[PDB]
Amino acid sequence: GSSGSSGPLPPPRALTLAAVTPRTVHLTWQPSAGATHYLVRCSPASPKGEEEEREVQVGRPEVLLDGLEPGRDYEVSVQSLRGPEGSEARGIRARTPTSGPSSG
Repeated sequence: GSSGSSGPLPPPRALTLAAVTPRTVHLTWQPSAGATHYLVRCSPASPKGEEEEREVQVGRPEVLLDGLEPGRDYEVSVQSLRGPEGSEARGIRARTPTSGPSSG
């Protein structure tokens, strides 16, 4: 629990998947105390791919990556940015099902 003081910058720990879509991925975490924004780094869990990792900044602890592939693992690391320095790196293991015809 949070003793109840404004000083340290605790990173996101309450990382949970709000919804699992084979076309998009939605995530939601707990807000940080002090930070003004969060850095979202979307990187592929597999070494296969040309396009490098994506880096965007969101104002809310909830981010949705539109345009994805079914049955593909992703790596999203969230960080509580306040200004000069941010919080520790805390990401979750993305995952999406497979739509269409299922051949065994």
